[PDB]
Amino acid sequence: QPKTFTVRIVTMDAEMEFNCEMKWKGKDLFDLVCRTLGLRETWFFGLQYTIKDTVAWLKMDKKVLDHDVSKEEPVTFHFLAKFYPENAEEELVQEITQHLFFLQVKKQILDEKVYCPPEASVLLASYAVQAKYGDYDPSVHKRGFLAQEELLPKRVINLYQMTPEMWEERITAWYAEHRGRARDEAEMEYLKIAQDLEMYGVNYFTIRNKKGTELLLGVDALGLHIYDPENRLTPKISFPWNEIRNISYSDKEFTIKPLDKKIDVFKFNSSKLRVNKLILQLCIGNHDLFMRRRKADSLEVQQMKAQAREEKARKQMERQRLA
Repeated sequence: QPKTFTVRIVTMDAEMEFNCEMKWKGKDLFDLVCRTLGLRETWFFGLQYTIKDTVAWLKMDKKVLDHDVSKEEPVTFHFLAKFYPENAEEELVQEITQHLFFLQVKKQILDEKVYCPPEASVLLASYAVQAKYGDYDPSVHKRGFLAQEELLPKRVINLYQMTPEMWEERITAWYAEHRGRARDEAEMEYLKIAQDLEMYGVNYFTIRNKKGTELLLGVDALGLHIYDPENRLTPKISFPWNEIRNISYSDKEFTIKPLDKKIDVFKFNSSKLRVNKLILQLCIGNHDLFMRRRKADSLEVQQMKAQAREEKARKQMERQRLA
């Protein structure tokens, strides 16, 4: 007989309970979760618990129990995108994948984790209700239907010169134009707009230089960024993954070694053995996807993009040759 314990897996819309074996590893669990979800573009996600201070990602090598995760049943893990694509419309094939990104980012926008200007958030909110509510209908969708709904982040609505349900018009004006858009199509549209945001998909970290000046570290799909803590939108310097050769780390200091030794050598301190772990994990991660993007698609990927090419034209031929 196989002995086991229970776990809860929360997604941006679901919550699952599972029977993870005692001696099971991070990978074993993860995969179980990816399968029941029907998600195969796994490389973007990972499961995450949280102590209270530094947060963590389930390691595919260690036993799920060995991770210093709160052991009270049901053990909780949040299924989330750890990595972000440089171009969603080209890198997210599965609607499932797209969906999980759509909802996650939406929350990041709404809770103001990622800065979004007024006009944009309005456009965004307009795509969100097209996915949720479907095509517009002046009759069914009477004024006020978007009263209390959490559509724009709390900062733009507090842009005083405009009133609560006035915003409802601004959004309803766009939504009207979205007629004919599929739930998943509207979600992708939301993403296109989102990719472009200055704070989109960037991991922020607190680090300081060898002289003691407080800076900000940015780890993302594009490279390694050094920011002025008073400006999260625009980096002072940027180190693309293809421009860097190596990233050493001794004691408590990272030392970005750029290729072209004729250029430079940057360095910075940060002390928290866990964050410094996160930073590293994230580095190799973004480093490979970045590289894989540049190169030819793996059979695993090229097959997916094909399935989509065939199950799109299919829906298209059986729609025309059926009317």
